[PDB]
Amino acid sequence: KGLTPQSQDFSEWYLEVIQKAELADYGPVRGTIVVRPYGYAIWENIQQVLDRMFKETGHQNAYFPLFIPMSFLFSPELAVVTHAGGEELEEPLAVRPTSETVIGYMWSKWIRSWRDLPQLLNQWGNVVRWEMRTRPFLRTSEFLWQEGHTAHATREEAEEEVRRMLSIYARLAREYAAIPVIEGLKTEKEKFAGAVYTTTIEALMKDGKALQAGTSHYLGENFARAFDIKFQDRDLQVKYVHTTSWGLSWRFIGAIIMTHGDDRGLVLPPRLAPIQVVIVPIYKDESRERVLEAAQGLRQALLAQGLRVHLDDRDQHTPGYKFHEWELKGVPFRVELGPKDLEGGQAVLASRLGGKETLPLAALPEALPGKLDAFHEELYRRALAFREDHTRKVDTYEAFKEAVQEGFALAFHCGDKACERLIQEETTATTRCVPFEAEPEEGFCVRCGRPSAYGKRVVFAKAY
Amino acid sequence: KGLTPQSQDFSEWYLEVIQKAELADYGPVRGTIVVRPYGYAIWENIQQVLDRMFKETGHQNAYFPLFIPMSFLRFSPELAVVTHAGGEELEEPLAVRPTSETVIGYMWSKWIRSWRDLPQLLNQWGNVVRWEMRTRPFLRTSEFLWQEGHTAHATREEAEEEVRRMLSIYARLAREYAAIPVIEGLKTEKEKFAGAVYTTTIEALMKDGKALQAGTSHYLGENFARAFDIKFQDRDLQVKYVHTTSWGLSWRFIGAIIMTHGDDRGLVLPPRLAPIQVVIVPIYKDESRERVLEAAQGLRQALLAQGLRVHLDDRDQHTPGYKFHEWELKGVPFRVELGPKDLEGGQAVLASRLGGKETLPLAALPEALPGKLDAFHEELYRRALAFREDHTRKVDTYEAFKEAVQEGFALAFHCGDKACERLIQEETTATTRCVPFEAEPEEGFCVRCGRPSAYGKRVVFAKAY
RNA sequence: GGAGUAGCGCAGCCCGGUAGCGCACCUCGUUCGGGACGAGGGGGGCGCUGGUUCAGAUCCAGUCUCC
Ligand SMILES: Nc1ncnc2c1ncn2[C@@H]1O[C@H](COP(=O)(O)OP(=O)(O)OP(=O)(O)O)[C@@H](O)[C@H]1O
Ligand SMILES: Nc1ncnc2c1ncn2[C@@H]1O[C@H](COP(=O)(O)OP(=O)(O)OP(=O)(O)O)[C@@H](O)[C@H]1O
Ligand SMILES: [Zn+2]
Ligand SMILES: [Zn+2]
Repeated sequence: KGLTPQSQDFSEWYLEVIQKAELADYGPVRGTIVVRPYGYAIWENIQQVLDRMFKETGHQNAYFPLFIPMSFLFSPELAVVTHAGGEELEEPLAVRPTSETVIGYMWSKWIRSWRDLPQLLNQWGNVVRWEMRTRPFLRTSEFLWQEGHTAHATREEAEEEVRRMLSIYARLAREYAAIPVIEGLKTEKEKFAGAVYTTTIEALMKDGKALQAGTSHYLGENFARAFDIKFQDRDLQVKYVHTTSWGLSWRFIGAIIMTHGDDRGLVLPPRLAPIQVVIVPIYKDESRERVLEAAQGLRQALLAQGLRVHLDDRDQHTPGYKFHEWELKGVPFRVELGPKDLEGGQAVLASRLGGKETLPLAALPEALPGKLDAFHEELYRRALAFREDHTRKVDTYEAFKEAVQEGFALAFHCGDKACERLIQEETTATTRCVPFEAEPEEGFCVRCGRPSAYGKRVVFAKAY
Repeated sequence: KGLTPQSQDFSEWYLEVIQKAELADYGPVRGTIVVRPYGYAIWENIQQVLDRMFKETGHQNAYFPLFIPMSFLRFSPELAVVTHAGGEELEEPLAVRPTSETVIGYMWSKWIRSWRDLPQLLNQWGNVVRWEMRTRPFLRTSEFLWQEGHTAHATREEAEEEVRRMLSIYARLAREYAAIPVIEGLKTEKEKFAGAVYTTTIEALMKDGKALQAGTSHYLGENFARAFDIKFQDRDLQVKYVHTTSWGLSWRFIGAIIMTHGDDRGLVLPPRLAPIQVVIVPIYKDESRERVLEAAQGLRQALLAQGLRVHLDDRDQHTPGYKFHEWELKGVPFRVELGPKDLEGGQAVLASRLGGKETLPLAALPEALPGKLDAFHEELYRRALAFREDHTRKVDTYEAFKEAVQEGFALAFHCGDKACERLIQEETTATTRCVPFEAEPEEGFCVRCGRPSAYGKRVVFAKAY
């Protein structure tokens, strides 16, 4: 057996690594998947981090209904309940594709004065956006995510919120997933329908395609107006609130897999990996007892350092087999504990990134955290390298067509949907975002030639 | 203040306290609710506790699909059905999961091959839909959050041990965290889970006398294994079906918390699951608003340092007496009253939602609270116990029975026949709560039909939620 | 033009005989420092619907499905 190399067929690589690492499996219903323990463990760590962040910024979790009145909101990407309770529903119900509406409805009745603001809500849950074609974590009918919703008195506080969150998403990606990203602004064609504008963080997968890791929307008074959400300000004036919306789904897991995965399988970032150190004991019948005891002692010492450790006791498998399994599963470090090692009060530390090294057993606990960090740092620097190595400034549409086969294309655009739409029908590439810290440039649209829009180059790429 | 007293109309008391304490609100769709922050905070603490307990017992969370193939369930009333999706009409209509046994079975069928593949120790935190067009927050709603565990074993014994391991967890959650007393027992054939061999449960008594099923744990034998073809080759070369179990606890547990300890002043939350354990209320006047608030702010840090979940109520817009009532309504166990005066004397007033009032040095507080919170929990539980005892009654005649099922628990003898049981329910509207595990050995005659007593002990009866 | 046969990958159909092989899985022993070895085993009735036949993955007719 093996594993289709990325260069041969990335899509297959992806699908197989997901299956073999037991991250997920396919559900009986088309477009639906089953997230197995190891994969779900990753999602939990993401929840934990984001949740802490959201909390430190005054948000509070709540839980709104799965079912939304159709009238609020048959659209294609919508699953509809029509039968329920045996009889046929008066009005057909939609399975939430997002929660803005229902929350708006409730906000309408909860918000009265400026004392009811700001509204800082977050909800962890599932949503359904129909798709009969499957692709684990990247595009599925049902999927888990976190969707935040806030309501403000002023348009300024709202926008500061929109940014605050995108930065959180970015911190999650950079300091925890070691996934580099571009903080930017979607174009009119690419933004959220009901939003005024949409901010996003874009990542580059090892296959060159781009991925939207998370979005943060400024909704202005669209929903306030649509759902009548007003309040009496301090100046005794009854005005409309300004709402924002932000969300990150398990697609972020897909990003992790496609940003660091190699031909041996997964490579999970230390800060989010279910298992950080996997201990693989190595023995013969006469060594087993004493060797396993050491392993368990080591397991304790590591658990104490607050590390996430796993001891692979499975006796039905050989050391070499295990070495592979865990490399497949992306565990950052492996500790090989054999009789020779045990004899010399040492052990071997093999890094998923590459290399083995011998160290004494007692030193191991204190030394792993730092090594784990160094591990993180490396992963990130390599991803960075990869990104730069695949981002390119295109001036001639011919250069553009070439660069969007490799990765990011930094071109100019007229800011015309019609043109944008054409570039996609042609090269399939799309607008990823108008980067915020992007250098100021003025030129002419790469495909139609009309004066450059956005006063800076737009990030283009074939995306997921 | 207009909180309908429990004795006047419990149902209204319940509904209003939920509204006023901002635990939840009604959603636009019939039977659906919205869990507001404060209420959801409670659910989160429950998750936290249960999950640590599930984890220490080797379970692992996973996430299975919301949509289940109708054929798997073979439209049954309690189901919500998707028929339209993607614009076109579905080939086969999809059911919104009312529970996950089936889909997990399907998956288990393909994952399990060897005994080395068992046990399967799975748990899933999520939502499920069981249609109901009539609403009652946390007690009975169309959609609701819960935790549903599923395990697969090689032997029936390991499976049954799992079934009791979990019910005990549920019971520990109720007793050591919710301070809600409960009876660990076994449902009767009429009252068990359809697909289960047998059903274990924990039963609680609400302040209105009605009973509530806080959590269940089922032994499914080989029903699903067989239904979904879940076999494996054992150490003995023999191929066989696995033995699966199932257990679940929903946010109905919140309803239990509300109805077990709630009083006419409103909620009374058990300290171990309360989102706010201590509320600081600074009392002052402009010429002291600076020093009081300074101390209050300081005490806040001192308390957070202790890991205590505290909330400071600065709200200058409101009067002390107003805040006092709000926090008694929302159930906060303790209140610290920090006044202009007592700060120079260095003392403060600690007031417990249970009638305690004491003065203590601000310095002693941080350290003293933890133990007090414990003493609190104990008392909550003590009272609930007392209530239940005062509302449980051994009956030997069907007249006494009818009387006792108006007050609470009725400990009657039964024949063991579903027919009689369904009769007792048609007449008295009472049902079987459970056949207690630790009940005292007793033989007698069915409280209604006269025939010799089954179970070898008294069955717990009651009007239930 | 091919192909739907065990979880996965395949052969068997021409010249009908009651289903086979690799991987995986179960047993036992030997192994164990980079995916072990031997022997012994378990699991499907061949996409679906007809038909011919003593007998049908195999022959005939037809239908569905992926390239
Ligand atoms: N089908 C899907 N499967 C998984 N995650 C998704 C899916 N669609 C969107 N997401 C995630 O949900 C987040 C918020 O949803 P949003 O509506 O902003 O995205 P979207 O426009 O649906 O994205 P795309 O169309 O690129 O999938 C996205 O940033 C992404 O992480
Ligand atoms: N409609 C509901 N709303 C909230 N929680 C519920 C609801 N139905 C059941 N639960 C919770 O889910 C747990 C497991 O559900 P299960 O299918 O065993 O219940 P059930 O037999 O339908 O309940 P009951 O006996 O109360 O009708 C119950 O112990 C309870 O805590
Ligand atoms: Zn153009
Ligand atoms: Zn009887």
